[PDB]
Amino acid sequence: TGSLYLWIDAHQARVLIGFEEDILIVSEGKMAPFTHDFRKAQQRWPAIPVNIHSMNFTWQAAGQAEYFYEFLSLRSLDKGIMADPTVNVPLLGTVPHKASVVQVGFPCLGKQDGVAAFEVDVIVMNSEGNTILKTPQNAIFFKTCQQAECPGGCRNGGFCNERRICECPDGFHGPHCEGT
Amino acid sequence: TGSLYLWIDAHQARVLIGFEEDILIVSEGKMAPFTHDFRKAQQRWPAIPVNIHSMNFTWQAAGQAEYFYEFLSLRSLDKGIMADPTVNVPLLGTVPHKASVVQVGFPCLGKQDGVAAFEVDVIVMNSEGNTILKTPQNAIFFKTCQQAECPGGCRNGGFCNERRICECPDGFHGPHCEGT
Ligand SMILES: CCCCCCCCCCCCCCCC(=O)OC[C@H](COP(=O)([O-])OCC[N+](C)(C)C)OC(=O)CCCCCCCCCCCCCCC
Ligand SMILES: CCCCCCCCCCCCCCCC(=O)OC[C@H](COP(=O)([O-])OCC[N+](C)(C)C)OC(=O)CCCCCCCCCCCCCCC
Ligand SMILES: *[C@@H]1O[C@H](CO)[C@@H](O)[C@H](O)[C@H]1NC(C)=O
Ligand SMILES: *[C@@H]1O[C@H](CO)[C@@H](O)[C@H](O)[C@H]1NC(C)=O
Ligand SMILES: [Ca+2]
Ligand SMILES: [Ca+2]
Repeated sequence: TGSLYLWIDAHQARVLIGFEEDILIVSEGKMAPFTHDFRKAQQRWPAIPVNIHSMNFTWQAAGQAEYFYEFLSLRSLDKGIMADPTVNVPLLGTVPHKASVVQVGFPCLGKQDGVAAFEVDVIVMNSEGNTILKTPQNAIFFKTCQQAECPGGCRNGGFCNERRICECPDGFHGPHCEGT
Repeated sequence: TGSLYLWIDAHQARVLIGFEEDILIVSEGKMAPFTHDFRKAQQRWPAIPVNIHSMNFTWQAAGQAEYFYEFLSLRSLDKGIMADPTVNVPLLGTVPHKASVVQVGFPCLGKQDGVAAFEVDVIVMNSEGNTILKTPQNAIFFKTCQQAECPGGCRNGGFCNERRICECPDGFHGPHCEGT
């Protein structure tokens, strides 16, 4: 009956876990079997690696019925390791009829090495306002962060970010914050 | 007898104090009269303004004799306000025969509003190794710093620098740290 789909594309799944196959999360508005026993499923998930700064999810409401998504919580539980996870979409919106990519960003601050715990609480509502899908209650996700080490180091009180670029202050630019 | 000159060019003097005249500091290897009573002179100097991120000094050893300069201390006494002052020259070098510009940088961190105290201790030595000129002993300089306020603010745990640019982390770019 249902028309809702949520999945990780074959390409994104390959960079993440090594297998170039679509990972189905929701098919025809029903959670995939692996997500039924969430705690068993989660214990097979390693922390997101340092080389992964963001993850692409694909979703669609493939029918004539309208669906509404809402990001209730985008929260880092280790703010000194990683800032709040981000989404490249409005927090409340319609699930698109055309399959579209939602990028979840994992902003490691670059000040500390470590594993940051975080939440991505999202609900899907039908046109009656009822919640029909949602992140499993109390779900925790993990991201591995590394301390930034820029080539040569950032001068003029500049800090190195996790993309190996110098974060330069007042009238200071260049690869190591030298120019004016 | 002396050949050493140090001064602030007319243009730099205009943006700094409002008067488009060269400010002579050292002429023919002799400190300018105003620098004799350093404490009286210093009390007429306001903290460097927020709109000034760096200052240009011009120097030359206009004769055949060689002179050597050495920056002994480039230190901020308020590290949380401003990082250590910088120079765009090697710390030990020869004073050029051709008049050349030395840029002293004042790197306000953008985290705090306030006045930062700092030191610029430099000596000039002749070819016998004797110090013939130097910053007056225990000299303190001041720079006004402002807390950075980027238009819209820096997302993804990014910080705003004092040149109103977003300092973006891991796989995050753009005007407010949004893109990947
Ligand atoms: C748009 C983003 C939404 C969704 C936002 C919530 C999650 C976003 C958080 C980002 C962090 C998640 C990454 C987890 C870390 C990781 O390494 O993932 C491991 C697995 C690798 O996949 P795997 O080892 O194969 O697991 C599946 C195996 N099968 C079943 C295919 C045989 O990858 C996975 O197993 C997939 C993990 C996704 C499971 C989360 C389920 C929550 C879904 C909420 C559904 C309700 C609302 C949406 C409905 C349209
Ligand atoms: C290359 C950088 C070196 C030099 C590095 C040391 C200093 C660098 C520190 C940066 C901060 C200094 C800025 C001071 C803040 C300020 O607002 O400056 C105010 C004055 C404005 O100028 P003014 O009000 O006219 O003062 C002179 C008035 N007259 C005499 C012309 C009538 O501007 C001035 O009065 C000029 C201030 C410079 C006085 C410092 C004297 C120390 C000189 C050391 C000499 C020894 C070694 C070099 C010899 C070649
Ligand atoms: C994620 O999706 C964006 C959107 O086009 C794409 O540019 C990027 O290459 C994708 N990344 C992966 C690992 O598939
Ligand atoms: C300082 O000197 C540099 C070197 O060319 C010049 O580009 C800059 O415009 C000068 N600034 C002032 C205020 O004179
Ligand atoms: Ca660094
Ligand atoms: Ca800001």
